[PDB]
Amino acid sequence: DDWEIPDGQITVGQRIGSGSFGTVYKGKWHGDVAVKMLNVTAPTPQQLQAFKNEVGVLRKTRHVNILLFMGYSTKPQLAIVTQWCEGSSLYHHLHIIETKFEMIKLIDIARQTAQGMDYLHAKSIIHRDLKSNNIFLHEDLTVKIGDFGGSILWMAPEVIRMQDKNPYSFQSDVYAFGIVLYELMTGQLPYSNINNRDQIIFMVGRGYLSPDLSKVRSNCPKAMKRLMAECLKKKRDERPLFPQILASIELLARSLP
Amino acid sequence: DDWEIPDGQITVGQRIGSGSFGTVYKGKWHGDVAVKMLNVTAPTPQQLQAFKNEVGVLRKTRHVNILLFMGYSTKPQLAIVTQWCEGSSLYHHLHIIETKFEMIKLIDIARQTAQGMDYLHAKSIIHRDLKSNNIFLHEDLTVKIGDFGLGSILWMAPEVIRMQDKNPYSFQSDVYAFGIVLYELMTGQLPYSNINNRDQIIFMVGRGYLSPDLSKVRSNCPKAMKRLMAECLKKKRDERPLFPQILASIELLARS
Ligand SMILES: N#Cc1c(Oc2ccc(F)c(NC(=O)Cc3cccc(C(F)(F)F)c3)c2)ccc2nc(NC(=O)C3CC3)sc12
Ligand SMILES: N#Cc1c(Oc2ccc(F)c(NC(=O)Cc3cccc(C(F)(F)F)c3)c2)ccc2nc(NC(=O)C3CC3)sc12
Repeated sequence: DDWEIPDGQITVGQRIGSGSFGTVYKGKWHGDVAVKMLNVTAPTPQQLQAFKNEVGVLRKTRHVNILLFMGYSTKPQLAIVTQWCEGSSLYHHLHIIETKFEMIKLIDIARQTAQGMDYLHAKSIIHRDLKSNNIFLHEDLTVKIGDFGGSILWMAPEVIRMQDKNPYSFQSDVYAFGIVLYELMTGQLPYSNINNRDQIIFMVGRGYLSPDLSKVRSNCPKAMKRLMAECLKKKRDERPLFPQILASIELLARSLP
Repeated sequence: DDWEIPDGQITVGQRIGSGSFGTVYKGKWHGDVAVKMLNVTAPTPQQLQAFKNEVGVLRKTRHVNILLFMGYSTKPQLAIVTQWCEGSSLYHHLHIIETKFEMIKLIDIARQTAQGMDYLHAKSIIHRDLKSNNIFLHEDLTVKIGDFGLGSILWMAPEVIRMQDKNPYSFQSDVYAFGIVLYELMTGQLPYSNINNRDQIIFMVGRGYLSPDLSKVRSNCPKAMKRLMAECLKKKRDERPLFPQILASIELLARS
């Protein structure tokens, strides 16, 4: 197999987001696509490597809850093509336009996000940057995990503390997931009463700060609230893995009207 | 670079349908999945080849309007795993529960079907059995093209019916089938409903004596679309347009 797209097939439309790791456009290639591009003439050795690394990961994935990789181009410039999601990121819903979902729906969104992560961890893919802004709510129904991009609020202590050359683990992604659950159940970002990034870093690293779980919706089930607490445990080893998380959600999910 | 699924991760659930080209079960592998598996002790060389061809083809696809292939196992038995689709086929909507879609959507369904078919043909895949029961309307708003078995004469081009050649299939026979599907969308009906004899339909379509009655299209089906249908249904292969042209024609009247 080979997913190279011949040149002059992709038409590039309106810009969507810009930053030196690439530029994202809405484009046309057998319908609507998203197109990530490097905006330079001659790319560096570090950018070329990371492109092959991104594509190497994406082509290993085929699942409804993961943004569908469609192809790449290098011919005119470096480019990665994916499906074009209609809708909004979770972040956009929760913190910009402030959509208020029914509890039944919030739990579904959670289940799907968990479903997708289960798949990645089964493939030995660690996401490293899961957060509400990299979860799209496709056609207002299906979750698509992607990477639309540091992001401190979703970072586990052992990552914040660094120290270790590789603090990332399935359990770090679980912690990130735990902060997403917090966003879903409270409709808010954590540590909203603190306006200083350095302190948040220092305090989370040291264990003096945790998300305030009393801010959860009144109709958020106890079972869910306990799942949060376990995902957000300050110690890696106590955090559950996605198979158990998934099972957990599905038990309290069916236990509802 | 490989898609094999280790033994015993798939839970085969309820049986959906079963012909001698495999059996389709609803299953569980990282969520709801469809599982088409051969139900035999020991596969024969040409069964083993059909499997490899089907897997070979599915793994060439990554497009929103094509059924998402997820993996295969040969471990306990030969099997192919795809996404599970929610809802029902276009055939079922049009001819069974007789769903009344607005024209806005019928055209949208036409567009998506064309979108996926252009993808296939760009990848050099000829479908060979395009028809409304092979078009799933997923969550009631996305077209998923595939094979949803459990032959089919109403979608066959004249050159296919005649069967003069070892291989009469082309990009243009897929276009004709698409053309018949446009007829279903735009009329709610199967073609040739006034004729109760299968061999006669076979004969006359083959000969050019019979073709779909375009006057049965709904009154608000725009003239561009009737005209488009007519070109897809032409009896000479070479006079039928290819898919980029179809996609372009539909995208034109869509926006207006
Ligand atoms: N921005 C944006 C954007 C978008 O971004 C792209 C585009 C191309 C890409 F290659 C990527 N890269 C990845 O995600 C790859 C990746 C990296 C790390 C881990 C993983 C994994 F999860 F798979 F492990 C995957 C992201 C995609 C669709 C899309 N649709 C939009 N629609 C709207 O805004 C309008 C409707 C309102 S915006 C938009
Ligand atoms: N039957 C079924 C079925 C299903 O079938 C599978 C399963 C595995 C496979 F390998 C295939 N193989 C192909 O499609 C092969 C192919 C041939 C020609 C061209 C092309 C291509 F277009 F891809 F090129 C591909 C088909 C998939 C989902 C699904 N969901 C359902 N839901 C319900 O029953 C309703 C109650 C809710 S039934 C169902």
